[PDB]
Amino acid sequence: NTAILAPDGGNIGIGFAIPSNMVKNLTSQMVEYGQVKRGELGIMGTELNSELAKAMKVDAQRGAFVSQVLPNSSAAKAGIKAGDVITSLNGKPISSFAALRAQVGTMPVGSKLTLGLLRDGKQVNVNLELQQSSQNQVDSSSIFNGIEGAEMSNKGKDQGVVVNNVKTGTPAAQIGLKKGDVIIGANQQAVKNIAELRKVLDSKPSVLALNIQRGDSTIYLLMQ
Amino acid sequence: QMPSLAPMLEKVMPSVVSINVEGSTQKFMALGSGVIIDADKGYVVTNNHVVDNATVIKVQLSDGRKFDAKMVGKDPRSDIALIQIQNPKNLTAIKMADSDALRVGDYTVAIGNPFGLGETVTSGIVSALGRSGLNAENYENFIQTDAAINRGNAGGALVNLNGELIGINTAILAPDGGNIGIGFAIPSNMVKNLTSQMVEYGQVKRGELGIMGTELNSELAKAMKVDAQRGAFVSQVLPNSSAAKAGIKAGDVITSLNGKPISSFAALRAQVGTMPVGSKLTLGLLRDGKQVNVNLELQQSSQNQVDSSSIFNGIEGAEMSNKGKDQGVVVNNVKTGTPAAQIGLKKGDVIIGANQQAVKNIAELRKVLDSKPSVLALNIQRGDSTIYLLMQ
Amino acid sequence: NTAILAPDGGNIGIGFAIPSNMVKNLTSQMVEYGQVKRGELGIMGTELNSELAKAMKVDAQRGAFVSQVLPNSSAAKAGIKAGDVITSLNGKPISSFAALRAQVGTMPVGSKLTLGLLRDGKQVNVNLELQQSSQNQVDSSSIFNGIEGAEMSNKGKDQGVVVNNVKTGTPAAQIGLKKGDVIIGANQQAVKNIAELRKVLDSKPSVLALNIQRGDSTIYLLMQ
Repeated sequence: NTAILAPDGGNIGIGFAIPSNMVKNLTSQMVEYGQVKRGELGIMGTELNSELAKAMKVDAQRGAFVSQVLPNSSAAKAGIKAGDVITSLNGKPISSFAALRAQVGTMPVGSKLTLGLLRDGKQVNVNLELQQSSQNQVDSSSIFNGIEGAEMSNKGKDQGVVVNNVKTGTPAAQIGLKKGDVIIGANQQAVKNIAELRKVLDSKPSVLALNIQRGDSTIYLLMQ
Repeated sequence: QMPSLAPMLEKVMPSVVSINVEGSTQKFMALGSGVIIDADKGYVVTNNHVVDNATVIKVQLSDGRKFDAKMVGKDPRSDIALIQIQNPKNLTAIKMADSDALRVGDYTVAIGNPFGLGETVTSGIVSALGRSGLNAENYENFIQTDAAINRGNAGGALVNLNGELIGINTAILAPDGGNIGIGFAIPSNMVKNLTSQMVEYGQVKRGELGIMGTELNSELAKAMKVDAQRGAFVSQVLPNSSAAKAGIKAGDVITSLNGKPISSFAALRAQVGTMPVGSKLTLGLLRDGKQVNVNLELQQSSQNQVDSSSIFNGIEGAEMSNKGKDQGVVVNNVKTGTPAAQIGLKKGDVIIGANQQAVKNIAELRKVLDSKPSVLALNIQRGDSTIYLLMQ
Repeated sequence: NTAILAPDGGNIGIGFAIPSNMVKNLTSQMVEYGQVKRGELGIMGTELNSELAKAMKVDAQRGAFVSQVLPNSSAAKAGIKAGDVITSLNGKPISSFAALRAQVGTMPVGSKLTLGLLRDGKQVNVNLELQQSSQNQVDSSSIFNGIEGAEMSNKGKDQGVVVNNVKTGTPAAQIGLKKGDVIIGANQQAVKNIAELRKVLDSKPSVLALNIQRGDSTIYLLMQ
């Protein structure tokens, strides 16, 4: 259970809950890495309402309308063309674009799926492989609790935490935290990903000794 | 192996629809629900307060499809309006249940569009029968339910476990516009009468018994020495009324309508106030401790209905209504500064056609207007003369 | 009839009308394309008054004085040099520069004409072929009626509408309209030029589904 439509903070008969299949994906991911590695198909879309369906001559009042596919994206390689209507994900019919998004947006990079297409009145079946992305996640604040600054995320296999983009007046960058750094350990403990990093911080040291790598050099950032 | 309303709902949901309205009286948008009553013709029932004063009404099915609908009937007193989907294709109608057989302990599921979120189904039980008093001038014999009902739900369905329609959700007691466990719906037997009437005429031809009454409470029953704490107390019968001819005398307690016991005066009113002129009914009386059975024939009336505004949408002025058999629309009473009378509309006129089309009653008249001409050429009859009133 | 010199909006005996030969050109063009494809000679000019004619030693008190010809322009190739006086277009004497402009500015790209020149007291006759141009025409507002934004125009043969230059805060660019786009269809109808595009819009759809091409990709822009 997550939220409720409700004027005057009082239940009115309308409540919402994230379905369990999403919890089972998003969750297992977190267990094994500390964050969710988001995969994308690489298509731009929009809800396929009845009006747009007339303009586009498609017998379907619901589904995901493909506005355009990105170059060198999974969808591109699979053969999805703009002006396509996605109507089903893995056998399952697709309520709308929002669901389709939430569905794959919950799957891990590399998952093998199959989309049900509808181009020019003809049914279509394609096989895709979720790929990388540019997911805006885990900010230096979600792991440091208060240290505004560059965003962070895992890196390749368990290769350590990477600092995405450092702002400017953000406290994190105010301790030598520069974008491009790769936290590979902390307080004499190896950091393969965000989970482990949060483990060292869990013990609550007085001084956090970050062992990051800038270019071809090993350096150390201190904290308190 | 798990009990569920799913199976019944898979069949019934296509029958319910969401309604979007655009009007003016100042521009406004409103939203509610409706129930498909006849698949072939695309008739959709709904609260009159949802589509009232609407310049444009669009119906959206559960599958996504959108259609445009035009009005065909609307009765403010009972709050039931009947619209019709233009170009109905592959619809599902709901089958109606007999609301007189509902009992308080019964289960109910309500279907509709709360806050435009979409087709929402919520459930509960019949909390009470015969509630009335919300708006003392209207006809009300509401079914009360605790299935969640909020804004958007009006015009939606209230069905029993078998999927049959028992009512149309209309209103909710509720401080701070939020459901609290108390919702009301017009029972289905009323919808089936008020509705069929509208289909065949454009308005409801109201019949009256011709008696003055009041709720028969315990106090009045002592003063009047009657063993009954509920029922309709006859204050006086009108001269030359149906009740008069039947033999009903003042100081009578009506206790049953057609075999069915009568909760109160309000119900009795709502019951017959929903039947068409000429219907044959039988009342259960109680005069001076003795039971009585009488046969009545609902007669004419002076029902204040269909104003020149409900058919012209904005043309204030004289009220209108059918006339005898399909003889055309009659203009009841023209006001003074009302726009309608400001185009030559005088009381006593009998619109017998429009734009070279015959007008037998309000339905047909609303048909010519439906096409939306630039100039409406009314062919009315004043006294022994045929005249023409122009509009734009 | 187009306009009238007249103080206090009341006819005074002076009215103006576009001549018919212009209407016959500008009009036929519009019929076959939706806009007028403007051709230019590529010369800079000015009215040749009596004063300038003395300074320039030319026996002529009226005509078009060539200030300079543009490089690689029709006039350039034809042999027109600056300091030239154009005195006639296709046999017809030329009242002034303004007329000369209006004359050719009304002819379609590719028209074959011949100019009467006057360089250093000697008469001259040259043959020209109106060429392309940079004509500022049809704005995204003349076809969308209210959609401020990039200007548009035909493209080559019936190849579709091209979006000239998108501004910034203009509503058109506020729907994904970027300069360089080539509207090649709308609502499942092919758009060869502005006329056809205005045909789809004529039916007045609820949602306009533009099928444009950005670089080597086909995309779709939605409207309402």
